Amino acid sequence: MFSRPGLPVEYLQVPSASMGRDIKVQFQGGGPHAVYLLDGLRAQDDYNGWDINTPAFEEYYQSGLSVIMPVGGQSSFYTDWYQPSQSNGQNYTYKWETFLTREMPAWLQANKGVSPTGNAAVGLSMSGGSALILAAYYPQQFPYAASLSGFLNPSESWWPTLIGLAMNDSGGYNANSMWGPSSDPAWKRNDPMVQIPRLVANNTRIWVYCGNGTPSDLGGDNIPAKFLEGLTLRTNQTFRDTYAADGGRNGVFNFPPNGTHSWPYWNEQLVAMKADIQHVLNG
Repeated sequence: MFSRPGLPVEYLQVPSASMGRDIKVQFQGGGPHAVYLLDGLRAQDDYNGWDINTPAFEEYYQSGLSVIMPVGGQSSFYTDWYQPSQSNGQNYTYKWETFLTREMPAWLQANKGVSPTGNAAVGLSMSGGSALILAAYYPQQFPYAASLSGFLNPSESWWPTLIGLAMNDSGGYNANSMWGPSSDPAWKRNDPMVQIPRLVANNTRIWVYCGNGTPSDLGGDNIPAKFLEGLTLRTNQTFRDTYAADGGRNGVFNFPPNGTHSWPYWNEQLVAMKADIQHVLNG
């Protein structure tokens, strides 16, 4: 982990009444407002990917912002599922939106003094869209959201299938148990592209990054993974175009040709957005 000695990183056990279990949370206090760092598709139950692969905590130490790294939620898309993943034996239903928007913030407010409002949600790949959705539906809690190499049009064309494939490949989770068949409204409800009107209306400050190239931490190798990576960039470009078309004016769109879908670049983006977050959240 990059949470080396000196950094006041705590490991909290936060009860989730909705999921009937305790959720581990890596936390670094540094102010009433916090940056929620969401993990990727293969989120582990011991440490958040951000701490494993980047010096995120150190980079935000003394930034005037607390850093919250929830642990776990493999292939959960940080959303509330319809039912336990049907196939891999999950014995409970993922309710990560409920955890992130109600249970965890309530806990941190009562015990740490972290404000449940005026925070930033930052996600990458799997959680890229999650961050924008959290901000779309919970503007008070998240006036700021960043998506790094996110899947921003999950309900469109190949996306439901690609997402289902990724989830199955990551812990054997079932996308159908999450948002039902692709025709289910849950897919559009959790589609950043479809929810752009919300982001515009709430004047959400959005930071959207997308690299390009394969292989990467996004995947790569074979033709299917290559298609996914290519679709990811194109969809991010369409998201930017649609956001603009819909009246959006508070976004930062970073599409550097040499940017990659990797922790080094996602970390670079996290650092680059620090000043932006500080100004928006503590300005």
